[PDB]
Amino acid sequence: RDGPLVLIGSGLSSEQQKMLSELAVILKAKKYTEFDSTVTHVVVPGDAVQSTLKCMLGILNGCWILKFEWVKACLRRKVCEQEEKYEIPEGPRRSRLNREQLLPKLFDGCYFYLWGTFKHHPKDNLIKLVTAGGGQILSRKPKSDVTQTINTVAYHARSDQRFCTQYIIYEDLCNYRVRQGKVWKAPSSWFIDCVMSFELLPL
Repeated sequence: RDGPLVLIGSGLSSEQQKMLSELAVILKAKKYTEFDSTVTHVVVPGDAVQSTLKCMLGILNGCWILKFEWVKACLRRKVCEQEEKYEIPEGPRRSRLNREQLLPKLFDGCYFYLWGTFKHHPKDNLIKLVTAGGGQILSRKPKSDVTQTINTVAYHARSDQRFCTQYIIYEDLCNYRVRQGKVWKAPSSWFIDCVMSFELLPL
């Protein structure tokens, strides 16, 4: 049997947030305001999925990512309603079936060096996401000592990305030869897009 649900809201209204907490006590579960691996459900306000850290952490966690009409229906009925109808399609579903099937994490076998400055999605956010996605953080800019001898494969790679698993992530002007050796150059937008689609996208 399942543990009690652990819910969280992302980009929710103030009313929607009151409504959500009213469900938690009714469904006899916790509601959180900060994301944790124990979170079962992430509720978004609309239908589009949000590029917030919580929604992203939830996708990598294989959580239900559901429209707010789910909470409405739950309060309306005072039951846990079945989630699929409210699930946000594409990446979140993909990720949840990956979790349910015990398949490896999105960035499994991959390594990431975060180069330069990050405004849009800060650096600490990126670190959290590489770690939540089963990826590893390179503390040094990859050149050719450890670089060739890294011999992992990436499950979610289609592709040279299967076995060239190291990434220099940038936001700033990075002129270039997208791959040199086992190391790719990729903008953070590519990384974010991977997470939102639950996909190791081609470069």
